[PDB]
Amino acid sequence: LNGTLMQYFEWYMPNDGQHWKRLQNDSAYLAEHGITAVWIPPAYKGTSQADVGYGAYDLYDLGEFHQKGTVRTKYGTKGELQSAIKSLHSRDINVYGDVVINHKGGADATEDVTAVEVDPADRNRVISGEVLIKAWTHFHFPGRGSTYSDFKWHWYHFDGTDWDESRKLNRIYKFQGKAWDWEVSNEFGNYDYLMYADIDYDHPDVVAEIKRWGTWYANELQLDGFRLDAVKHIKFSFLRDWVNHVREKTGKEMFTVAEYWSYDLGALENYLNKTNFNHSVFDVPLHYQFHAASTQGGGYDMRKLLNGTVVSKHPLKSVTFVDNHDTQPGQSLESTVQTWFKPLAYAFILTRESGYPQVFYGDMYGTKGDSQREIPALKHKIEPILKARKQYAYGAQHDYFDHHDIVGWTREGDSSVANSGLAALITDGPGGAKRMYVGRQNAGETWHDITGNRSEPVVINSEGWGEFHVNGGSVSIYVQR
Ligand SMILES: [Ca+2]
Ligand SMILES: [Ca+2]
Ligand SMILES: [Ca+2]
Ligand code: NA
Repeated sequence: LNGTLMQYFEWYMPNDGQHWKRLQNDSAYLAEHGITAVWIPPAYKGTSQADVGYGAYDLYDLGEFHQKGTVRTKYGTKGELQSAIKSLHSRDINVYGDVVINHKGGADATEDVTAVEVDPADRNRVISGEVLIKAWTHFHFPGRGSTYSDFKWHWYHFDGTDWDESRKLNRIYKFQGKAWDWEVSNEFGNYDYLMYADIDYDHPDVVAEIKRWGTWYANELQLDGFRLDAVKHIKFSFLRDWVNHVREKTGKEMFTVAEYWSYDLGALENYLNKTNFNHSVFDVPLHYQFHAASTQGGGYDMRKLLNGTVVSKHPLKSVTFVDNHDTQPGQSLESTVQTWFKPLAYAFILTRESGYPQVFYGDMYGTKGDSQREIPALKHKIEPILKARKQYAYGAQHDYFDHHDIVGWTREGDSSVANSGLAALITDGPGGAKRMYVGRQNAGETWHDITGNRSEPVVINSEGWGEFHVNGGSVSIYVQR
């Protein structure tokens, strides 16, 4: 059975505390369409109730304690989340929790700290003498106390910050005696620092504490895996060790995928090598190819889709996706795949043999931002493709990328899955036909377009070939009638 992941959130969902209840109500629907795992947004207390979750204030407050002016997180309470997870597990759906450990935001109080300013363009370069600043670095968790963990954070557990409260100044400050971690992205010289208070992974106590929390988090929510946030800003060797640690302590597989945001395949391959391939990464390069194809009105050379992607070289270490919360309208990395091309992009990630595909909540149900270009609900267009993956995308694959517009691939089917096998065609330009091999064992079968875009069926000839058609700027996926 093919595995399919779903990112279960988008950036602009309402702050109504009903999200965990929604996820629970959706478990039957997800199982029906072949979703086998869900990645949920950060479940711990952020800087305020409305925090999407990346501010990460208290990793041990899963919407359980009265802190930051609220008990629940934006998504609901700990009990509601546990109930949703139980519902998903009852239907054999795995749950991956988001892990935000690059920084900590929303400190309870400031501390006087001696620091120096560094060059934003080259953080290895100090551009000032020592200065006494007031930094938001004291975390004592007034509403939780010592429940679950007595660890308290201070300035010396961090490498730096971007704000001096005493002068109300936004500059990148590195604390006295600290050094940016390595290895991390070399963008801007050293990209250890991103935002809020940056965790110092050179600190022994911090290393031990984040590992301990990881195990606690997995056990408390009975997680099956993780999605790692902003890894290009976190010491690579630490991430490698953290993943191994949690797997060792829980004794579970703990599938893990990391968000290393880079357009460059080279940087992604370096990260994989440095973490000894013990976890996967999102295929960011492929997302940008989809965006480019969708915005070039047919001028994109579709043959490029087979090269320069993580999945092309590391088929078992890539999580493929079309859009996500970073790329949706209104966000800093906005690069949304245009609606007309979106079904074609989904066919590419859902019916091909390599990669672990991920469906976006925003693409299924629409995004709720305030722009005039929000993503509309496309679940009606994606559901047929999810069915194709669940029931038909099995067996040997054959690729036909011999044209700048019309490209396709087939899956011969596998005898262990009744009536499996398919032929997919997509085109970013004018429609047409392509003769493709689907396996001599399918000779004589009548296949039809499960998307409903084409009404005429195709009969497989004696030598296992079929002449398949596709409409302009569209997708057709043929399966046995
Ligand atoms: Ca450090
Ligand atoms: Ca960092
Ligand atoms: Ca083209
Ligand atoms: Na650091």
